[PDB]
Amino acid sequence: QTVGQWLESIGLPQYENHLMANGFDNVQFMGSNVMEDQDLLEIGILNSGHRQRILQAIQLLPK
Repeated sequence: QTVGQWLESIGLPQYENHLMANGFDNVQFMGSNVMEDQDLLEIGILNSGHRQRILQAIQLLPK
């Protein structure tokens, strides 16, 4: 689906708008295209735990 449940799945809401704000969409494509810490920062993901979770979140998305 669209970016949301993915964030909710990792239990990290409020990152959807963030992704959108960063023009980030298609978590899959992202998880299959963009994998980096800075990117988490790009979207404004501060909390490293969240960043790590998001990093793991994209990793969770099939390659």
